[PDB]
Amino acid sequence: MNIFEMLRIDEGLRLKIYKNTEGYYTIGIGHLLTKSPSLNAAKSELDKAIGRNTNGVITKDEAEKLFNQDVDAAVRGILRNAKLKPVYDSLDAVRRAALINMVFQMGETGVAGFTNSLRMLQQKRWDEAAVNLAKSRWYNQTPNRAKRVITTFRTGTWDAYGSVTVVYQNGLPVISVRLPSRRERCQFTLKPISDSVGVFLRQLQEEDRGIDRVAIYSPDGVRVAASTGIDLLLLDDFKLVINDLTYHVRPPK
Repeated sequence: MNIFEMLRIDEGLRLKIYKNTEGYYTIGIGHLLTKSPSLNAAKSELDKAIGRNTNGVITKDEAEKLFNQDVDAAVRGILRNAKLKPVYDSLDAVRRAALINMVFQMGETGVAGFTNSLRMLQQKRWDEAAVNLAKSRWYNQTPNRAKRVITTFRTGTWDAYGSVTVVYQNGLPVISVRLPSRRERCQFTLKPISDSVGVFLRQLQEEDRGIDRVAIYSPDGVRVAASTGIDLLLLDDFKLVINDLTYHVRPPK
């Protein structure tokens, strides 16, 4: 796990302008366009960002370029800020990623305003920082996101950011999945010649009653039909969305 994978889990991929949970126009991998309720303002910002007339639609490659630019802008925002830089410098790699995640989401200025939480992080008062961060407007607005980021600060581990992997055993694909109701993964063995996407998704839901939504998408963000054979699915990478989280899956061969 690293900052790039972490943010992709949090943000997913959308190639057309959409409204985020706060009602604001967004595209790509969490690229906020504007807080104004004007779709034409969103498109104008997008066209500047991409360098062409997009009409509200971009390619995966354009989304990824924008994402890399936004991660770089977040890190630069930290390093140039007198309140964020010494906190960042003091933190281990995992907690640094949590701070970058915050800055990516809410901007340099918003995060620099968390004076007390920043002091607590600087002083390695992790439980206190976690308690204090949860009292914020940020947490109130996007609590599932903020819980994951707070867990990362509290523990200095990737406990909130799991992974989905595929390994062949006895000639069959075994898919290990982070489910929302348990910390340790569960493994699913599938029959490629007869099981479908929909079969797999139904097994996930049978396993964890805390799953409210599950779906599979192509690497370009296009929904994969339930009838699709697992053999066909495993010919390429895919995304497995479980509740609010988007996991990238890389099958071997």
